[PDB]
Amino acid sequence: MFFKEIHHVAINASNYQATKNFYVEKLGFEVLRENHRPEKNDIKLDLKLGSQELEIFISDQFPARPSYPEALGLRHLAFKVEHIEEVIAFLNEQGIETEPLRVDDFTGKKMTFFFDPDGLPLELHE
Amino acid sequence: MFFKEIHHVAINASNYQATKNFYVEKLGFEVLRENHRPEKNDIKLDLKLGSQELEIFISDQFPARPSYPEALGLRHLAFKVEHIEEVIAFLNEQGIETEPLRVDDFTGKKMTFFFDPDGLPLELHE
Repeated sequence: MFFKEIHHVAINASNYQATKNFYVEKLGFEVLRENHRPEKNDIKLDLKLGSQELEIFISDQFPARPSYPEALGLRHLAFKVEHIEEVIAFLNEQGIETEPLRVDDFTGKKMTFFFDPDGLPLELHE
Repeated sequence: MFFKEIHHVAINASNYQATKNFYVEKLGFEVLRENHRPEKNDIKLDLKLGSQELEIFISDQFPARPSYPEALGLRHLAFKVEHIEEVIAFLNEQGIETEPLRVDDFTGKKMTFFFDPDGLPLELHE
């Protein structure tokens, strides 16, 4: 059982104000810590919602997330929701677009995607 | 509280046997589902450990994970451990190399990284 528990997921983002507007203001993560790493040269923003932790490294040095084809490594992060329509409505009201609703090919449960300011796919799944 | 709970994290991997050897056999994830998507053309492997779910898309179409610099998007996945030395020993015994142990710059807790077969950074953090 060494690998049963996630400490955090880390994300690379391009712009500080975009990151606060999206993750903190809209998604409702709270700031745990914020520190500027002069050497690196970035901002490290740790965010908490519930027992979940999200670590965001912010820098204009990162090129675009590969697509068509996507690259090896982490692809997307999915959130479990109780009733997907209300979450979609909430996001749309905040100016966050969502893909049309569909069902999972192998499970039959509702799902869709929205995207962070740098185009990171974020899934909603019932 | 819409975004408080992770349904899963998705990973792109290059090789099927490498993926089973690493995630299932060594890390101890169990197979939840496995399906071949002819259209796509990949294998979708869903894995479960505890309440955690990991979705792995396996295909030789994905190019290398960007580094130097890393790209925008998901960067790494971190596991919470109780006593890091034993987890490191376990990994090393399974032929999985770990970076030298250090402490987190802002928290003082022990951490290190190991890497999946395609070079995805995976963190251990106390």
